[PDB]
Amino acid sequence: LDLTAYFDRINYRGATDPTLDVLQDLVTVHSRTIPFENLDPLLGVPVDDLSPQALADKLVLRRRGGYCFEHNGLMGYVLAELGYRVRRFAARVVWKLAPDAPLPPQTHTLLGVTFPGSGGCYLVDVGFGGQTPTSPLRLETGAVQPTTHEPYRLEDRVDGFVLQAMVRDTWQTLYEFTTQTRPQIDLKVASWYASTHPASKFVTGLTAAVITDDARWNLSGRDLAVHRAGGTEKIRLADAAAVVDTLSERFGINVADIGERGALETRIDE
Repeated sequence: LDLTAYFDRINYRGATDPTLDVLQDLVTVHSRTIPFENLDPLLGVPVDDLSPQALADKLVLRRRGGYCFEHNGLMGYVLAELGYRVRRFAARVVWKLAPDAPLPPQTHTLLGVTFPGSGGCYLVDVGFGGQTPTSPLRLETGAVQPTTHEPYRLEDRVDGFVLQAMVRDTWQTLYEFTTQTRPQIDLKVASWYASTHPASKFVTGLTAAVITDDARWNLSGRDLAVHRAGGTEKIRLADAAAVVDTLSERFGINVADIGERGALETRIDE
């Protein structure tokens, strides 16, 4: 909608040319300021409008976060408005196995971005949550790829690729995808399932995350976590008031946009 407002939300000061380094800087500052959160789907408020207006009004004006379709929706509109070429991809999240588990639904979405003189297409994903990649990744298999955090890698699979992160001296598989361009309608169908089906983790529990220079912050219900170089510091928070303070104070979420903060704790206790 209005870049000025998106730039002053995430406080972006830099070039606006469709270059690689602008792509890297936008990703870092985006990740840093707009959290992952599923507070809408949790409280019975689906996500099925993925238009620039809708996504700008929530993540920018209202100072809220959002999940993958909202994040990578908003990033996608921003990169297109700047002169990047944006193709939206669908993905199935297989992180943490099991193989005994059925195939996940395609309820993740990321971006494949090109720009002038680009060396090809770059993967961009600011919507995977705490472990989302923090640097654009050249879309090539095998090659180990440095990021501002851990290094990432893509590997071939039958008709697709898989995205891997180096977490604790283990390559860990995050999700699997194809580079088939997905139209808005199909992302709407997926997000509708993600934010309304009663077995979806985004309807059944609280997940938040935000990323900093030296850490990845994750909240899963009342259990906070910060992944740093020296490992992970965990804490189980006391009451509903502790979790609501954590979202406001440490994830930066405008919880007042969800009604009286004293009226939201009640929902969380459940």
